[PDB]
Amino acid sequence: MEFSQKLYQAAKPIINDIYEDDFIQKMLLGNIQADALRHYLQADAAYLKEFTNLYALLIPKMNSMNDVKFLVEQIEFMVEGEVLAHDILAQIVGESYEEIIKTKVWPPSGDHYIKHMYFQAHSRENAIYTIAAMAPCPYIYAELAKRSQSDHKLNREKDTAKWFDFYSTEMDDIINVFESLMNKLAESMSDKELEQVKQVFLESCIHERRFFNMAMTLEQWEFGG
Amino acid sequence: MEFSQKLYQAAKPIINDIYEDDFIQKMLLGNIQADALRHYLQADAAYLKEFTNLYALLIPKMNSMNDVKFLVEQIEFMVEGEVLAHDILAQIVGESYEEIIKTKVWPPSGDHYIKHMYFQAHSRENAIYTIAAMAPCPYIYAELAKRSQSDHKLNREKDTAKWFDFYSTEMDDIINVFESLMNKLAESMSDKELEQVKQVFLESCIHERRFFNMAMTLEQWEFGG
Amino acid sequence: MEFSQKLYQAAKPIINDIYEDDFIQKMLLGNIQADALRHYLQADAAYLKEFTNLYALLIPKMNSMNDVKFLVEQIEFMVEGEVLAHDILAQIVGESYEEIIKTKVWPPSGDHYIKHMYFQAHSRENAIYTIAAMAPCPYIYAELAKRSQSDHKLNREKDTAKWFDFYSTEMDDIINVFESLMNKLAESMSDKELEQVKQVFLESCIHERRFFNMAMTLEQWEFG
Amino acid sequence: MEFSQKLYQAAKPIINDIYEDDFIQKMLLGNIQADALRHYLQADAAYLKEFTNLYALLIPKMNSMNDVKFLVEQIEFMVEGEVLAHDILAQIVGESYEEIIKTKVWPPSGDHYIKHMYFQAHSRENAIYTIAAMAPCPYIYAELAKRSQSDHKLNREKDTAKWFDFYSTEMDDIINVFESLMNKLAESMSDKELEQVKQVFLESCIHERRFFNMAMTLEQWEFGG
Repeated sequence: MEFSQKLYQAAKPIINDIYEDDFIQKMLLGNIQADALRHYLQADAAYLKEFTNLYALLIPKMNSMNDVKFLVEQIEFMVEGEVLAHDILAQIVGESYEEIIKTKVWPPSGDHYIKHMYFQAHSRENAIYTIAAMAPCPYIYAELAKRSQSDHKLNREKDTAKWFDFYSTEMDDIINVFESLMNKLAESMSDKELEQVKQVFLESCIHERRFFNMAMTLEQWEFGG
Repeated sequence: MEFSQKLYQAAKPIINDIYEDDFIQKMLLGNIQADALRHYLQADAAYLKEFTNLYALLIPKMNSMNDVKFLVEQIEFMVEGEVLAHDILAQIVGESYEEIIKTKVWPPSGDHYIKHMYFQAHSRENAIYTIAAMAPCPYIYAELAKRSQSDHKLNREKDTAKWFDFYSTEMDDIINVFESLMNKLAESMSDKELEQVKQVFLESCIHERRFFNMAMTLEQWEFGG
Repeated sequence: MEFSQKLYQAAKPIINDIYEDDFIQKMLLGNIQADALRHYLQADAAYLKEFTNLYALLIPKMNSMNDVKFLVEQIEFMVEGEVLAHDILAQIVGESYEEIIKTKVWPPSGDHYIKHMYFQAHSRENAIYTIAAMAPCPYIYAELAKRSQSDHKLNREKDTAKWFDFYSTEMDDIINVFESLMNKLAESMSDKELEQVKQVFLESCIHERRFFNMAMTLEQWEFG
Repeated sequence: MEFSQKLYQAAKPIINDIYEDDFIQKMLLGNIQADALRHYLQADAAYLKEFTNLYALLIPKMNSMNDVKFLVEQIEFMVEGEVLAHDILAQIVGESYEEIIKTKVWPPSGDHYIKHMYFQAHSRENAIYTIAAMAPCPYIYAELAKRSQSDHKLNREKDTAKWFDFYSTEMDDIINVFESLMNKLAESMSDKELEQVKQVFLESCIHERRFFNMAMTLEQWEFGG
């Protein structure tokens, strides 16, 4: 089949394991406590400028200037603020998004996620490796949202369900762009080369699951005992 | 004086030699040949993708987000593809700009300039070294155009003068941005480091002279001995 | 004090947590399972090529040619074997070393360690970060093994105590080298920068603990 | 024919020009003077460390450990000193090597060459780009020195002949290693990629021609006018 779809098939048991894990399950039935959600926000904000830096590192890896335009736009979007799914999470805790992130966290998981992406952008000439590393989302985020709407255990009464509504639609653009690039780039690559890329993708897929478990566990570096 | 003013000071003897070299001189009188203008644009257009790359690499070196927005504009400006001074040089040869750059050339002088800038981007952590490599591009051009306005040898009947009129104004805004970045970053640096930075800036000055001269001499790699 | 001692002082709680984790405690008593030694040997041999690359990447960052002569020797060392601590460990499983490492393993824990190191080699001009990131390795192994020599729990009637005897001694030259380097580089640096270097150091300390813990827990990527 | 021979055959007209240029000719007759020799020795020493760094950066791009054992050996040889050709040259300037290189110079021609090799080392994942950039150096010297043995203008009464006698032999091992690495690595590559590798190699041949020239002309960065 097509390469990006080969990725999606391998990613199934993980999105499955992410869906049945504690973050998603708890978001689903409305019972998720504002402490876990605080950890998730502070970290996302903390790694913000890293994501910005990765798109810019993608630019010299490009060829078509149409793809460069898009990377500018994604860099543009993040600096331009306006995080909608974040204010829905800000609602559930009941404090503003900006006030929560005045404190920041750099947990061992986010650190592991960020350096996985950076290793690809520093060590690997072909863009597909960086791109495969940043792709597992919002692909994962979208697929979770769609499993939500069909699911009858979904709690629609609370403000947890407005999170799922966001990722069902608004992630779908950049998924296609990443899908185009990866599929286009894989045409000339060998089977051995492509197995690496897939591994890059699936490691990132785990990093998402670990990122949610990080939020739930209030994870940090323990240097003091 | 401010650190960047010491840089301008040092640059004067070179900026002078450039002004007195055949390119600008033959640009002043308006007698310059479509030969050299063709070579000039072709080299410059082949290096278009490379300058887009350099503004991208500077982003992860930027600690201030207003600095990042600036670098973003320069990429957008390069993606939009509006080159005013180039369309001016095109009509003098009498072909459209797209026809001329359909053929590209990649001369030694230009190779050395590019590789100099990439060396900073690639191996130097501090954004001051790359910027200092890039700065003598909009400064020198503005300075020559400003000299030509008070010069009685400037032939105002010829269309070559429109080129000068463009560079006496349109470069001013980006210079000051490079000027503020350089001056800001030099504050925390040892005097010896600044001796390196100054060296980097001065080589670029030299490459500008060499680039112009390459167009006059229709320079290229001769591998055929 | 010197900067490197400041690093050693902060590394203490972590080193203690490592000593009281399962790997060292079971290494002391002799009763450590062969599953874990197996995973430890394979994860360590899979990451060998990476450690080669990191010393190599430190060379352009050096100035002195004596520092270079050192980095060269460590790679010349790594080529050859002289894996005597590992030669000892393979006797405990009862398979030969070469037979064990025929299948390499590539655990998430190691992955995070390696990439943390590489990050320094790739993104930081000054060598001190990449050195800070690799320094916990000899220093931690040394300390734990020094501790074992004053510790009555250690079973000298099992072959596992030969591990500690090796690491009580044979790391000491490379620790001094590293110690010189960090101390000399720190002189010219601000307090803020050294706050980052210390953080890089302590993370590898943590990575060291997770490396051990991973052999114990047979850690791997579960894609299925 | 094997890939490296395609390279060797293309290098011929550039090697012939280098042979006919002033440095080698004056080396031949023995009338080359201390000025140019000193400048050659100074530039060469000044770039040692850099050529040393490059071997190191080939390591992470290496597949097997025997290629690494070689690279280590190269760095091991540069650390230990023992420059036989350089001592032959120092005798002619009538001084000691260590005295001559106490003063160092980094001329434009040298700078361009160095930045050419580093560009390959920083931006190109595949080892073949960096090796092809470094391969012309030993190879050219070998070819030059072998040609002198059949040349009756070779002045056997001056120690300049010992300079050729050395390069006629002592470069062969490393040439052969590089030849094996380039052949092996080329097998997996498209013809289009190989055209770029050939371009790097030939660019390095030209740089060799300019390095000798820079020495005869006492080249330096001219910032003063």
